[PDB]
Amino acid sequence: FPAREFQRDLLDWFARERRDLPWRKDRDPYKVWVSEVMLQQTRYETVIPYFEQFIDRFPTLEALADADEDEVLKAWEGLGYYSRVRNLHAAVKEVKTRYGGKVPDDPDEFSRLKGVGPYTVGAVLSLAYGVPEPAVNGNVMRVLSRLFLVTDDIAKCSTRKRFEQIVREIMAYENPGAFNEALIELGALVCTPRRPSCLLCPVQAYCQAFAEGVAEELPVKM
DNA sequence: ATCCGGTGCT
DNA sequence: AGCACAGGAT
Ligand code: SF4
Ligand SMILES: [Ca+2]
Ligand SMILES: [Ca+2]
Repeated sequence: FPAREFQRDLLDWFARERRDLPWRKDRDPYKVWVSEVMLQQTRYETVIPYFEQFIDRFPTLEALADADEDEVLKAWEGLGYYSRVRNLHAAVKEVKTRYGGKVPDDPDEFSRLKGVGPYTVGAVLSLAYGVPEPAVNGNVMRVLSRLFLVTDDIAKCSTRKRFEQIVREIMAYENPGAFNEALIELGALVCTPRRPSCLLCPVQAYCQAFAEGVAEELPVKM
């Protein structure tokens, strides 16, 4: 697989099209982490006002940790999934007491926190710290299942481990953050659930599902 | 190594 | 009412 050329074409694309969303203003692990929790449940158009107001109320991780839960829940009002923000609250309290207020940059450590799974680990540590971990969410599973014609149930751990391995193989290690972002952005903008925009896709030349005319049938879920 | 749940949509 | 989504789940 021509990894170097693929990276070129994907990142050249991403440099052109990258959206300057609010959570892309800096590489604060705390802000990145908050945006990822919000975006796991809710579309980005809705997330935009909530994120800006949440951070305004809680500018730092210690600010969040120090807040009463009632305050946290009120800030979350409208997003739903209240138990997810309670878990976020718990996790940042642990970060403050145990990790001196700094989001741990070791994957195994960060993963030990309540609510923090493989995607959240990879997304935060690669976007904020440049740690070359995969950040495989639904978008990325869709993109990769198409590029490499993966027909296995994406609900399975074995399928997700295969996606991770693919990423570790093809990742641009000179910038794992931009690489992971670009895969996610591709799935947001171009390689969409229905009717992906293959005629405008920067990595069309590499895509097995397009070559086989079966993009719309991917990913497989059961 | 999952399979669960809160949510939106219909 | 049933269904799809989307990640973490221990
Ligand atoms: S060519 Fe079509 S299916 Fe293949 S990656 Fe690009 S958008 Fe997705
Ligand atoms: Ca974990
Ligand atoms: Ca099974």
